[PDB]
Amino acid sequence: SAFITFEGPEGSGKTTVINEVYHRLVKDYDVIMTREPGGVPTGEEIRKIVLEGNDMDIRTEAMLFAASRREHLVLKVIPALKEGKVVLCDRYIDSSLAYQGYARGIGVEEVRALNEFAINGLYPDLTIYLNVSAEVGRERIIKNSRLDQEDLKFHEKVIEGYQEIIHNESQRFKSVNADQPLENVVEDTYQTIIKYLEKI
Amino acid sequence: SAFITFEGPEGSGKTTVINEVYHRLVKDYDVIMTREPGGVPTGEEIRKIVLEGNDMDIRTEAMLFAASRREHLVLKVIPALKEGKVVLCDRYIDSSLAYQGYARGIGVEEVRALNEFAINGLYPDLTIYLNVSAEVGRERIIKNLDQEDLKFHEKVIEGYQEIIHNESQRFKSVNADQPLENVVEDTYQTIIKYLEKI
Ligand SMILES: CCNc1cc([C@@H](c2ccccc2)N2CCC[C@H](n3cc(C)c(=O)[nH]c3=O)C2)cc(Oc2cccc(Cl)c2)c1C(=O)O
Ligand SMILES: CCNc1cc([C@@H](c2ccccc2)N2CCC[C@H](n3cc(C)c(=O)[nH]c3=O)C2)cc(Oc2cccc(Cl)c2)c1C(=O)O
Repeated sequence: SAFITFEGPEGSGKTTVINEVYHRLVKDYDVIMTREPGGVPTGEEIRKIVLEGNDMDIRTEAMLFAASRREHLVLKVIPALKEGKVVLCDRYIDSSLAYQGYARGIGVEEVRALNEFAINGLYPDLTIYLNVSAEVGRERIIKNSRLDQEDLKFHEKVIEGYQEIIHNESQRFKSVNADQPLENVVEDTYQTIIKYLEKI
Repeated sequence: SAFITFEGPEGSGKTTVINEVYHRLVKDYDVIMTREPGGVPTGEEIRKIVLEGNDMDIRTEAMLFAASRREHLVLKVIPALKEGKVVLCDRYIDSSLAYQGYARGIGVEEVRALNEFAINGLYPDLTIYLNVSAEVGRERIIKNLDQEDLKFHEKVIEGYQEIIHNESQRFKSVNADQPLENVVEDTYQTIIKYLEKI
């Protein structure tokens, strides 16, 4: 079994990459694609509170992302890992660290303490970081629409946040150059994963 | 002016909601409510071809919905927006994306390329998504199903969820699992809040 998380800002090609990697890995492995809350009832109820919130306090929001993370981990991820599955998870702890911790300014160490209470030692076996520059990311976000200064600044802070998290911690982390055309990003991600799965 | 579209599967209370919301807004706004083809002659002739179709190829069907969309947009919507009106439109691009693109399996990106040729940059200012769960939706449809109908209804909802997930900025999701009185109220409030910001 393997617990593989995918991290990156919007515009990193993360959705395309997970889907294409899934379609290739399924040939050889019993693989599932998931994201939080991922259909888990309590997590779905938490997701409704977050989405229906009117100017919700950022710490309450962080605690709800963490509660949805736990429910998804306990009721979906852990049972799949027990069945010997390869679990491809779109966003995990590092998303809370980059978004709530860094970009929203709660503090990375504070959001880490919160999320370590939530995951209780269950860190990913491997984390794919889709390393996109703000500029390439911006262009992909514009393309995927129909950006204002606040959106551009928030996108930059998320990227700065991811750079800081990787700078301080890098073992499970494997950074893929997401500035490349998506065909190459998919190939490098697939190769990185196969290399890991073949080391058992 | 404002171009407001309404989207959702059957069983979302969309007909009731748009009709009741239009009845309220018509007291305080220069607003019109329409749907495709909306009486536009070319659109009406296209509608007859779609409705009289015997196992029509899904891509032909998508092109006819997009041709009806253009005629209605050009002859009805654009002139009203030029007069400074609020235009309430029941189903637009997102219906083609969810039904032809996702549920029928042509592909969302392919149906989007087709519809972007049809709308030529005229995306809605605001799209109200009547967010109903498959289960509540099913019950409303029965009140107003075989395995194929149930599966198609679920796919349409999955389709809408995917479109909103990838393009969340344009949409305002209203909880359509609520009694229709509350769905109408939340939609009305969402619209008035938007119109008062510009
Ligand atoms: C366009 C995608 N649609 C959605 C968009 C968002 C959005 C957001 C942030 C704050 C407040 C409201 C909405 N935002 C988008 C980039 C990544 C970000 N994000 C993710 C993770 C995993 C995290 O830990 N921290 C964090 O900031 C979540 C939140 C969403 O709902 C969730 C998701 C997971 C769990 C729950 Cl409880 C609720 C959804 C959704 O429709 O599922
Ligand atoms: C009982 C409701 N009556 C009607 C029901 C339908 C029906 C359908 C689908 C496929 C084949 C045959 C009938 N279906 C109902 C759910 C939404 C769906 N739908 C909508 C839009 C806007 C889209 O883009 N794609 C899509 O799948 C249309 C099509 C209709 O005719 C139209 C409407 C707009 C334009 C034209 Cl050309 C023709 C009508 C009608 O009486 O007007």
